[PDB]
Amino acid sequence: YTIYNSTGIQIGAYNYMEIG
Amino acid sequence: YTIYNSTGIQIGAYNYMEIG
Amino acid sequence: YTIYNSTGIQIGAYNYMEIG
Repeated sequence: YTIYNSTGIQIGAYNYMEIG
Repeated sequence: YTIYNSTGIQIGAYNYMEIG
Repeated sequence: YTIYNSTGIQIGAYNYMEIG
């Protein structure tokens, strides 16, 4: 998928996500 | 996908996303 | 999946996620 990002991601799902 | 971003993303899904 | 990111992710699930 070639990300090498620097903060938090999903990759496709059926659930929430939070970053505070 | 060639991202190397610096904060949080989805990649295409059927679920929510939040960043606080 | 070829990530080698630099902060925290899910990979697809049925549960929450938080990063403070």
